[PDB]
Amino acid sequence: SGFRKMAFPSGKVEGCMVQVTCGTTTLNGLWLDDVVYCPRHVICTSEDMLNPNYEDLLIRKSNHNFLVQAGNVQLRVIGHSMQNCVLKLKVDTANPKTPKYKFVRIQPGQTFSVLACYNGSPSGVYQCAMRPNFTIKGSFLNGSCGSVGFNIDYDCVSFCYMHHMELPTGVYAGTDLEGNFYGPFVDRQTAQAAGTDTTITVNVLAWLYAAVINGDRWFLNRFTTTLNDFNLVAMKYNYEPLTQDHVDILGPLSAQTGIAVLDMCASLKELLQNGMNGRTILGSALLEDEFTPFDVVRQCSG
Amino acid sequence: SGFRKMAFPSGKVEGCMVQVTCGTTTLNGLWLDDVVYCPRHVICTSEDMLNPNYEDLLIRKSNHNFLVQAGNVQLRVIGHSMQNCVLKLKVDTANPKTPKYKFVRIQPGQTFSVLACYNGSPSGVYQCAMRPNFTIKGSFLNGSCGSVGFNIDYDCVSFCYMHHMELPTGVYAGTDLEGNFYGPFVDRQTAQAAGTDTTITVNVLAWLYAAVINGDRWFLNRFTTTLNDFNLVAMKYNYEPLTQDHVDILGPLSAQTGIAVLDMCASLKELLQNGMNGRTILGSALLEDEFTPFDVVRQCS
Ligand SMILES: *[C@](O)(C(=O)NCc1ccccc1)[C@H](C[C@@H]1CCNC1=O)NC(=O)[C@H](CC1CC1)n1cccc(NC(=O)OC(C)(C)C)c1=O
Ligand SMILES: *[C@](O)(C(=O)NCc1ccccc1)[C@H](C[C@@H]1CCNC1=O)NC(=O)[C@H](CC1CC1)n1cccc(NC(=O)OC(C)(C)C)c1=O
Ligand SMILES: [Cl-]
Repeated sequence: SGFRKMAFPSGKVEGCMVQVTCGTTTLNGLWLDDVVYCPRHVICTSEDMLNPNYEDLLIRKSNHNFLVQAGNVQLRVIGHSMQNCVLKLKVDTANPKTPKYKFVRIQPGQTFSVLACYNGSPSGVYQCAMRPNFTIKGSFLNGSCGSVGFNIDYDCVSFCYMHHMELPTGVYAGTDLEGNFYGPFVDRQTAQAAGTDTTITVNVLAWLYAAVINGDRWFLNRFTTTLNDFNLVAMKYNYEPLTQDHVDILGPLSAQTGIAVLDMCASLKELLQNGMNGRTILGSALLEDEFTPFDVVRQCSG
Repeated sequence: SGFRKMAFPSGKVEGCMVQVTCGTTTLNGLWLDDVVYCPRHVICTSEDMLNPNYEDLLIRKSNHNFLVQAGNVQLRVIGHSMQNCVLKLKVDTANPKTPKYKFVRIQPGQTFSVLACYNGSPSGVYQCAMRPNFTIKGSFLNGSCGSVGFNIDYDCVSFCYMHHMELPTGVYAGTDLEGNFYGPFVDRQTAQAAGTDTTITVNVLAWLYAAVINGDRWFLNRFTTTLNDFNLVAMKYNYEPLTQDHVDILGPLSAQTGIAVLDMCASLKELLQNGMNGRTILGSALLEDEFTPFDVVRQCS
C-alpha cells in the first residue's frame, strides 16, 4: 500500500460556496456570516483585464451588478468593499451553515486541502502544498476561481487560499483570504512565470520517517552527517535548506524511530547522490515532499 | 494543467456517519433513513475472531445491547437484521441529513472516494480503486471499520464499499452495502491472502490519453499492435488483459485525440520496455492506473 495523500473532510466548506456573476464573468464565492469573499477580478469585463485600475472600476459598479446564487436562492448584495485582491460583498442573509473559522496565511512547505468548485457547486477535494516558489500543483479549469484551500483543527476551518490564476507548466497561484498573493504574482492578463521550484526537504524527511514506521527500512544506514555538510548537498540538487527549526519539528518522529534527523539526512544525501537504485519507498519511485511532519504524525502515529 | 487525483466532496457522507458499540467493540456505521449499516463483526469479542458463529452471537443480542451515537445524540435501536456480512440496526429517528443515494457493486478497476472515520468522526477523504485482486490500497487503522467508499454523480451518492479488514501485505478488504465481500474473503481472522496484484491496463491507457489532451506526446511512437500481441507483452509486466470492452470504452478519448487505441497500446508497450529515462507524465515517474476512462472525460472540460 501507498501512504496516501489525505484531504480534510470538506462538508463544513461545501455549505459556504456560492456563484458570483458580474456581467459575463462567473466564478465562486465564499459565504461566511453576511459577507461573500471572491476574487476582485470578477468586476473585469475582458478589455479591462489587460491593464485594469480596480479602485476606479469598483466605484463604477454598484450592488445590483453582483448576482450571487446559493443553489436556487438569490442573495441580495447591500454593500461592496475591496481588500487587496479580494472583493467583500455584504449580503442581506447570514449563512446559517457558517462554520467556526479563521483566515490564516500558510508558509511554503505547509499543506492544505482544496475544494475545487465550478458555478458555486463543489466538484472535488485534494491535498496539496504551498511550493517554495509560492505556486500549487493542482487541477483547476475555467470557472475554478474563488475555490478555497483550508485546514481543519477540531471544529475550526482555517481558510488559507483563494484561487486566482494558471501559470506556465500547468501550476497555480492565488491569495490568502485577505487578498494578499502568495509569491510575486499580480491579478492582470500579463506574462507571469513561477520561476525555479525547489524540493521541500523537511517534508521529504517526514515521509522517510512515515516509511520507517510502515516497515520500509532499506535506505537507513550507519552514517550521520551534519547540517552544513547536508545543506551543501541539498543546495546542489535544488532542495530547500534544512534549518534548526526543521530539525526541532522532526524531533518527535526522531525519538519514535531512533533515527536522529541528521542520520536520516545521511540516508537522504545517499538517495540524492546514488538514486533509488531500483527500489521504491511506500510504492513511489520519487521522494514525496507534500506531507508535513504534522501530517505524518496525524495520519500515521495517530 | 488539470488531470490530478481528486476525491468527491465528502459533505453528503459526513452527515451519515455514526458510532456503533457492542460490549468493548466500537466501530463506524452509516445512518441512512431509519437504518444504520455496519460490519456484523461489531458483535464479536477479541476471541470470537478466528471462527465466529454470527447467527449464534446475534440471536443472543437485544436491541439495547447496541449503543449507536450520532455525535452526542444517542439513537434508539428498535430492530436488527443481518444481510451477509453487514448488520442493519433499525433506529426510531430517520437521519434528516440522508442524501439521495443508491448501493452499487463495482467491478475491479473502478475508482471511488473513501471517508476514513474513527469513532463515528470523519478524519479524511482519499480517492482509490478496486484492485483486480479485489483489495484496496491506503491507510485504515484500528477504528476505521464501517468507513465507506462512494461516488457522487449529480447529487446522487452511490455507496459501493464498507471497510472490514486488513490482509497480510497491508492491503484492505471489505463488502458492498449488501454485505457481500469483494473478492474471495471472509470476515474471519484466518490466514487468507490476496491473489497477485496486476496493473489496471485500461486505466493507464486512459491516463496516457489524458497526458496527450494536456499537450504531452513524448511517449508516442510510429507503431501499432494487435490486441493479442499487446496482451502477450503486457502480461509479462503483470498488466490486466485488455478486452474489446476496454477498447470500446476508450473510443471517445481516441476520437477526441485522433490516436487509435491500438496505437496508444503500442506506446504503452514501449513505455514498459524503456522506462521513463527520468521524464514524467502529468507529474508522475510511474504509470498511473487509478484514473478511469470516465474520470478522464469528467476532469477534461
Ligand atoms: C479564473 O479567472 C476563472 O475561473 N474565471 C472565470 C472564468 C474564466 C474563463 C472562462 C469561464 C469562467 C481563471 C482560472 C484559470 C483558467 C483556467 N485555469 C485556471 O486556473 N483565471 C484566469 O483566467 C486568470 C485571470 C487573471 C488573474 C486575473 N488568467 C488570466 C489570463 C491568463 C491566465 N493564465 C494562462 O493563460 O495560463 C497559461 C498556462 C499561460 C495558458 C490566467 O490564469
Ligand atoms: C475494524 O474492525 C476496526 O476498525 N476495528 C475497530 C477498533 C479496534 C480497536 C480499537 C477501536 C476500534 C478492523 C480494521 C482493521 C484492523 C487494522 N487495520 C484494519 O483495517 N478489522 C479487523 O481488525 C478485522 C476483523 C475481522 C474481519 C472480521 N481483523 C481481525 C483480525 C485480524 C485482522 N487483520 C490483521 O491482523 O491484519 C494483518 C495485516 C495480518 C496485521 C483483521 O483485519
Ligand atoms: Cl512516483
